[PDB]
Amino acid sequence: VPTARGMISDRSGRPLAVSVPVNAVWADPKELIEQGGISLDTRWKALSDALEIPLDQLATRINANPKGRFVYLARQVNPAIGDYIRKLKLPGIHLRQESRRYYPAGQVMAHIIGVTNIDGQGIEGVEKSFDRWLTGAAHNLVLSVDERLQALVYRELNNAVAFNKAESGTAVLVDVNTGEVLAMANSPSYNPNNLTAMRNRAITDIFEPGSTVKPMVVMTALQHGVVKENSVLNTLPYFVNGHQIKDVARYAELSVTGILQKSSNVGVSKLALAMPSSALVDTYSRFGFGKATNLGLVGESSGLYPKKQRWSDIERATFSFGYGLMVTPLQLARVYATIGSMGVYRPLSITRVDPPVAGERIFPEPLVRTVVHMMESVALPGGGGTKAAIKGYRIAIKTGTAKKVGPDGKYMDRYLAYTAGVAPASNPRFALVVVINDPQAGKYYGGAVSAPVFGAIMGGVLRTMNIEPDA
Ligand SMILES: *C(=O)[C@@H](NC(=O)[C@@H](C(=O)O)c1ccccc1)[C@@H]1N[C@@H](C(=O)O)C(C)(C)S1
Repeated sequence: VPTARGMISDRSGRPLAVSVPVNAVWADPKELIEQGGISLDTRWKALSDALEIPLDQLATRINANPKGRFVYLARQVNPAIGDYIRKLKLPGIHLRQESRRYYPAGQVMAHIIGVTNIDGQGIEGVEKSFDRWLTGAAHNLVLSVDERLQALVYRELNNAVAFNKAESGTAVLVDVNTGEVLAMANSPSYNPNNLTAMRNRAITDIFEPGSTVKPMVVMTALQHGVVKENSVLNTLPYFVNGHQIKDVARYAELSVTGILQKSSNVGVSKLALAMPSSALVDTYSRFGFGKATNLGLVGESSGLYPKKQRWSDIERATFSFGYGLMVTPLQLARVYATIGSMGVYRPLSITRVDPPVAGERIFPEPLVRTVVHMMESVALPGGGGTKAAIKGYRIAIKTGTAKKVGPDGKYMDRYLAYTAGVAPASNPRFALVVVINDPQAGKYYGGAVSAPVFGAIMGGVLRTMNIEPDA
């Protein structure tokens, strides 16, 4: 007896979850199979044709849960069809009027909203997370998400995940000033409306962040007076505990700007090791690695973050290019939302907030702005994320290509294609993260696979949200 629930809408009042009164068709599979099941009787073919579901499909549906007391055949059917199925007098076949939890945004919001079980209780996402609030007593819900921006985000992600024959992808878009989650999409998705991964990868996948950490390494080293903006480091291959740190793009020297521009592993390893192990552990913590995101969603992880007090020199180095910790995509979005605010760590929410929103200062504004300005180099010529460049706007991004660690702690030649960043870089409004998990179609670098998807998404965002261009 599934009854009407409160309405879930986006930040502007666009419906995403609506309770609609319908006549639905269900089978009592136990009662159906005892009463002779799907026999040679011609009324069964009359049902199939009327439901537009061939017999094989219909037999499968009922044989799945043989002693079950409920399986949907149609969530929705017009009186005409519903009256004709009733008049067939098929034992185990039932019409009943109910409320259909209908999702007008479909597979696009699926992971955020979730679905309900047969009885009508939320079992995933917001639908579960706010189930009591919604059920009646019964309350409408106004999410922080924007349907136009979720549509743009998901469409660019889904496409790119298909083109690159990737295991999955996730894109998170965060308001720099409010901490609101404007978009949160995953590919692959599912259709929550039909009879037919369902976990929100953005809060459940925990990944090694890889080279996306490097903007925080540069920040720490500046504060610790280890280097100055215009400093130049020897970036030649060298040894750390008998392991070789070498760069992909071979460069003899590199400025601090150059280290983020070229993505220098040697560069950031030398910055880490000119400081105590605790420094990068404090800054990543300050930026919210190893900390709950607190959105109340089911399976929401805080990842794995080191609390060891005695690091090896190779561990310190690998931590400077994002190995030794596991973070959710949402956790990474908040890092870039904090970079974007120029060092103001704000809490996340999936519900519309009344601005302003208080934040905690973790780095001094001009320190962060200098490093944001350095990050403009990555999408400018000479940089590794030029493919993310947006016409008429300045952007502060960092690419990443993380080696994927296996069940047994050992690294595979399978990759997480990363692009994270902030825009416009004059006055950031939007933090965006894009991770493609295990691209298998040829190119695998973040700069080659995720950079372009970042560009496409951030472009539409800036234009949808009517943001004054930047150069
Ligand atoms: C950060 O992600 C860096 N990548 C690596 O450390 C490196 C590795 O983990 O062994 C690597 C992975 C894949 C191919 C080559 C090397 C640096 N930044 C990356 C990026 O921004 O795309 C690279 C690949 C340029 S190196």
